[PDB]
Amino acid sequence: SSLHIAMFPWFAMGHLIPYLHLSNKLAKRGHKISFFTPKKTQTKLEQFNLYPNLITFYPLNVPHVDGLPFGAETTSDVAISLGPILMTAMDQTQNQIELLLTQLKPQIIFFDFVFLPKITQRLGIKSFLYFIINPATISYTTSPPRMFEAENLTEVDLMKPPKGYPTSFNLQSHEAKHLASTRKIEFGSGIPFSVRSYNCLSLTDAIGFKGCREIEGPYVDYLQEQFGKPVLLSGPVLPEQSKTALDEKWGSWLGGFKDGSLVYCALGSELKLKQDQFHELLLGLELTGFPFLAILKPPVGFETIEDALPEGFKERVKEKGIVHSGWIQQQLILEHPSVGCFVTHCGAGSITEGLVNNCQMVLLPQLNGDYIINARIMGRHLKVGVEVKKGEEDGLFTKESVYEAVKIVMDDENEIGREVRSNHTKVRNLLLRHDLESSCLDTFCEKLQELVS
Ligand SMILES: O=c1c(O[C@@H]2OC[C@@H](O)[C@H](O)[C@H]2O)c(-c2ccc(O)c(O)c2)oc2cc(O)cc(O)c12
Ligand SMILES: O=c1ccn([C@@H]2O[C@H](COP(=O)(O)OP(=O)(O)O)[C@@H](O)[C@H]2O)c(=O)[nH]1
Repeated sequence: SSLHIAMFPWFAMGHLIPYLHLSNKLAKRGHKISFFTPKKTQTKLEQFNLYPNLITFYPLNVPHVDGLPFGAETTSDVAISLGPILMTAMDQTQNQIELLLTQLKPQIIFFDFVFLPKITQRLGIKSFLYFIINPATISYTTSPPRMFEAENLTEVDLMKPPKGYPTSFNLQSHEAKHLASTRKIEFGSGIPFSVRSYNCLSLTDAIGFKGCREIEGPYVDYLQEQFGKPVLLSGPVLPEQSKTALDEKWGSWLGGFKDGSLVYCALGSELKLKQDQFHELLLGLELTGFPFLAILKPPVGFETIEDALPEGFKERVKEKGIVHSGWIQQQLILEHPSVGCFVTHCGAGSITEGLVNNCQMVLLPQLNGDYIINARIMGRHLKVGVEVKKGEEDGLFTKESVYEAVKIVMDDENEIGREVRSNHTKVRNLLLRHDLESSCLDTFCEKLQELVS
């Protein structure tokens, strides 16, 4: 039988988009989806609704919280430092979520962050904490062994995996420092960030992750052993086709470059670089001599790209490079044959989009546990990309380190570049295998049926 699933993702494009990708896959299997979305954001989500008779948007009014800029709905509308206030606003949607669940009566609700399971169990609804970040990240930072150390969890503690963690990778000091401090910072309604997610893991009926057994398997198994409840895999949430074609201005411009020659650089929809690293990144792209498209917000303190560019940059780069601040159709650009290289911040969505395409992967993780852990998995486990070197303590890169990573992967004769191309091809062939996502979804849906039995 078909399930009625409500979707309540976090107010971030990187969550709304894969939740919608998955919603389309579920609706293709006949499941009815009630998709909760901030009101104004719905208009930008319609392009992805491929089953409007089965996927219905229900608007949420993102409530005022002091400090939240007026009208803000998504982390793409606020500075990164304001995310915790937006999380308070998500928390404050509880009354309109309660009303929506009582009138719609879904069997399951997929959610982020809102540690909701008390409400759903009162209503006879199953709660499903559905992560679109890597289970390797949640396992590394939010498994019980981490939380029981409470505020005795040090940067040195975070340099090693929690007890029983299934794999090995190295963090730099500044990354472990980042994880040790930001973990404690309130993220909505006075709740420390890692405590919030731990509460969700603890209180939810079941957990799910974007991913497949071949890659995410060991972490989902670890989390299932740790939290003693089902930890499902949706499949890798392969991007679905939008109803909107590639913007002709980008299509025309990209079409003027030789196949595989262009370096696409984008650091997601939330973050702003500081100026010095904005400069180093752009000068590093320039040093390669390849054409490039860099999708970047103006750096901290600046309101336009033009004002922040290194001196003489436009005049030197001429028509071979564009630095652009607006939202673009990233998935469609990564499919364009001109793109030979993706310099990515290693956001989980961007990783999948790179993996399913042909672009060589250059890993520029920004300071966020999921970006960093994605970068280590991609660079050291799957070995599908080359990571730009950062200072051990300062977390900064040089323009030369950017240059060298792009040069390595774009050089047909470079053995490391050939290696990551070959490994990327192996991973792409897995993710796109004719039965991989479908068999993941088969299992996913069977386990969801078990959840509501
Ligand atoms: O990056 C992280 C992340 O996602 C990010 O959390 C921070 C927000 O600002 C971003 O928009 C969001 O993508 C989440 C998260 C996402 C969805 C959830 O339901 C949830 O409980 C946690 O956990 C994390 C835990 C870490 O130890 C480290 C991280 O780096 C993240
Ligand atoms: O200008 C942009 C920036 C981002 N994205 C999409 O937004 C999502 C960003 O998610 P990700 O996890 O990569 O990073 P985040 O933006 O959450 O930091 C991905 O699907 C990108 O394709 C896009 O289409 N256009």
